[PDB]
Amino acid sequence: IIGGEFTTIENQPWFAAIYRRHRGGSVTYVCGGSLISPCWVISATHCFIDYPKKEDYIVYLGRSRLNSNTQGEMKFEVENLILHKDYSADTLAHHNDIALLKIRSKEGRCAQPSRTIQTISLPSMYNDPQFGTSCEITGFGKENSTDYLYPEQLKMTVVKLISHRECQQPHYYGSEVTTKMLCAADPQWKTDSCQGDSGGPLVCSLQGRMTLTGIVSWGRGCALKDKPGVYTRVSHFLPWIRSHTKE
Ligand SMILES: NCCOc1c(Cl)cc(C(=O)O)cc1Cl
Repeated sequence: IIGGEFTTIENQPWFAAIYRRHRGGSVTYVCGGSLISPCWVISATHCFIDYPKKEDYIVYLGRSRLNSNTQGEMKFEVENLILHKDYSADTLAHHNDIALLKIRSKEGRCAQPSRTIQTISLPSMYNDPQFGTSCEITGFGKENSTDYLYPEQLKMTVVKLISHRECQQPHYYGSEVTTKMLCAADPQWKTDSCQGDSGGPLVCSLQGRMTLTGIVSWGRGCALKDKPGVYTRVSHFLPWIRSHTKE
């Protein structure tokens, strides 16, 4: 996250921190994710497509710091790693950039809700806030494009939804942005998602209720004028979500 503020998991209790274990034993941060039910975290396919082996992953919930422990945090393995069959990446755009991680403790259980661990609601079918709506993003992503390390503390910021018409101007992203994606940005171009924020939530208060409207997906640079953050439009993937979380 460029700009915004440091935050704690109690403010974003659906946030999931997703790591990968390497041969040798080192663990690196991969991407964010969001708990949508006790057994399920939703994230982005581009995060996993080069290393699709579920055994390589570690998922934390209730965690506020990148490489240290938080009281009440819970650690999970990935029981099933579901990537979208139709995922693709062009020069800039990722398409169908959505993944599901079925999580379980070492004891075989799903998450236990607490004050620092909670599910976030899915939107209803094609139900998105109007452009101009303020929504929040959360992640451990870069604070500046020049950074090579991620922040140690979780961050959040607020961005506004940008119309498709605005986002599809040739000097924005033209027709690379599709109907299955949402753009969001800062009107003054000072705050944004950045590398490392992928997979994490874009949350909007929708009909008075906190809703997973988007998933951090792609963009050109970070907090660059005329280049909004691009998000998987969750409400266009409900059948996919439902079918893979059924069985
Ligand atoms: N400012 C939105 C674009 O931020 C990024 C970047 Cl710089 C890289 C990646 C990546 O996949 O490396 C993803 C996002 Cl959302």
